[PDB]
Amino acid sequence: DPTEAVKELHGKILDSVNVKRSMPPNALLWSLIENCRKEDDISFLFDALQNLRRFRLSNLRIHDNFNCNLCQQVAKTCVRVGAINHGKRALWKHNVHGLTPSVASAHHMMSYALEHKN
RNA sequence: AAUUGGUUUCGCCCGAAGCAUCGGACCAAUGAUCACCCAGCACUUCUGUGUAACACUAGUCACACAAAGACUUUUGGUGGUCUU
Ligand SMILES: [Mg+2]
Repeated sequence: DPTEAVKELHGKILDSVNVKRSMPPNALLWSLIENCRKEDDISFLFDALQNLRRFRLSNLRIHDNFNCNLCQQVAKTCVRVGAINHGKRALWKHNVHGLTPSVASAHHMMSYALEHKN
């Protein structure tokens, strides 16, 4: 059901976060979010988004969340894919993925809703 | 005449488990010291993407860009050495 480009990225940084015990460089996380097409990869992106939040504090002792521009780009990834239920989770104040709510995410949701006419 | 069993002690042969002492051996971990790889805090962008004025639709600032950069410094890994 998912795509191979996001699957082979996903298992790669899961192998890095669980076996090598070093955090993966953010370039491949970004190339994971740039390659999402169908409905059935954003849950694997959420699994990665959860594992990285775990590892950043667990090993590297990093307390803050993912940053605001990353919130906008994961919002635009999910809303261009079309999963509205997964996209609206990006504005949640209490989430396991560390997605700080912002305004640009709601702007992207309202832009898609403008195009979709709901 | 011959004959059967003990019990104690001493000299030789072999050496179960064990404690002791050496020896290679970086065996398996731990500590130290080198390097190498990500990432973070400071930063600079002619880089893309959003907020807010204005200007008629372009500019100007605020941001995070991780998108790079290059000295530092830290967290975690990796690979060598300690008269091991
Ligand atoms: Mg013996």
